[PDB]
Amino acid sequence: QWALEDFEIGRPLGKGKFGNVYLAREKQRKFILALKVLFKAQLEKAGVEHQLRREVEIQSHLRHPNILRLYGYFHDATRVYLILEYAPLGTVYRELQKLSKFDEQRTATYITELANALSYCHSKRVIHRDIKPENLLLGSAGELKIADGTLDYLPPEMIDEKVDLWSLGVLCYEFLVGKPPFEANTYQETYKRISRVEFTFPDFVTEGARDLISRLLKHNPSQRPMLREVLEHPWITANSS
Ligand SMILES: Nc1ncnc2c1ncn2[C@@H]1O[C@H](COP(=O)(O)OP(=O)(O)O)[C@@H](O)[C@H]1O
Ligand SMILES: Nc1ncnc2c1ncn2[C@@H]1O[C@H](COP(=O)(O)OP(=O)(O)O)[C@@H](O)[C@H]1O
Ligand SMILES: Nc1ncnc2c1ncn2[C@@H]1O[C@H](COP(=O)(O)OP(=O)(O)O)[C@@H](O)[C@H]1O
Repeated sequence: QWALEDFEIGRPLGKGKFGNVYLAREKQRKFILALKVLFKAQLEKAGVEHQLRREVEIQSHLRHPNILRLYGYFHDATRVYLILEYAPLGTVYRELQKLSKFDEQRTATYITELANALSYCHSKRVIHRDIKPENLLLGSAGELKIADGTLDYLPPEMIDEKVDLWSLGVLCYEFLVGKPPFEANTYQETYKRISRVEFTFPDFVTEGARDLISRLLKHNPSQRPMLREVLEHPWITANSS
């Protein structure tokens, strides 16, 4: 029976495409959470109010340490309110900006956590479209949380479960190098690069990391690893917390 007056609103955690995210405490049970406020005008505009109900339904029923929890939601005439797990350390994206690249241990760890979340998702017949750093939040103890321009993160085949592994390979590269592997001056250039799987490695990328990324960034989906092969990859196990 949720309503706005059920919450004490605190400082804005960030602005999104369709509204603001606020720190908020539930007066009743005194839960801490992130109150995400979406404007229906702006959702109807972008034509996203459809996909929103869907995405909300699915995300309600995921329970996993590395997937951001959606506790509830509600609305009024003008806006939709999403009651979200509060992630106190911000986005992986902004952490990539603060730091410039991630070290191997940090990178291996995120990928591990990412692969578990996706393994869990696959076990529920749920598939992501793209996992970008902006879509990843960090928990109180630095744990990764999937929250869910865009070109950069799309597989050649979108331009099957196997999409989520191209995603891992894009992220793994971005984490280590500081830029996405297919980054180019225009849309058309980026389209070609992704389409032909054209990436190169800077010298500091070690042999193990190159091997994993290369296995993940395979143009043809059937040749991409199983999530389990990622988890057990020698470079992963060598560097993951
Ligand atoms: N659960 C959360 N915990 C902490 N901060 C959040 C949470 N959700 C969103 N934010 C903050 O709000 C910012 C933008 O919100 P969001 O609406 O998710 O962006 P978009 O809709 O553009 O993907 C994020 O960069 C993040 O800092
Ligand atoms: N940290 C939290 N902040 C806000 N709401 C929460 C929090 N933890 C749980 N809830 C709320 O409590 C309800 C159920 O409690 P929860 O522990 O998430 O479920 P369960 O006990 O079944 O695992 C949810 O509908 C959600 O709204
Ligand atoms: N009363 C409160 N007001 C504002 N923020 C709070 C409050 N209580 C806890 N927090 C913050 O919410 C986050 C999660 O709280 P909690 O789960 O108790 O911390 P942790 O998970 O680190 O033990 C932490 O960043 C914490 O500092």
